[PDB]
Amino acid sequence: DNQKALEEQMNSINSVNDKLNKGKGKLSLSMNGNQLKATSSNAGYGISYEDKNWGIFVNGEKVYTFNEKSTVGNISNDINKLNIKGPYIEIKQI
Repeated sequence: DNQKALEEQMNSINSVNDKLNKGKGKLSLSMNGNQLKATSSNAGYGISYEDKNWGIFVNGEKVYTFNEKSTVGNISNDINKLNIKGPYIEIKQI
């Protein structure tokens, strides 16, 4: 697996946006030490009208499941509660 999560600090946490960032609505995530930062662009919209199952895996532990069915806006409202902190976070679709 990712021993040091070096690759995670390269593309990973940037590309995680690239799945979420599609059109109608999109999601963006960042960190600040032990801080979690999510943003939905277009403020409330979802992908379009499709279904997607997602997760966030701390060392291979899916701590949260969101669906692009849910507007990535309303989802980032959730990302504020869930407050996804380290370590090793794998945010991707499943």
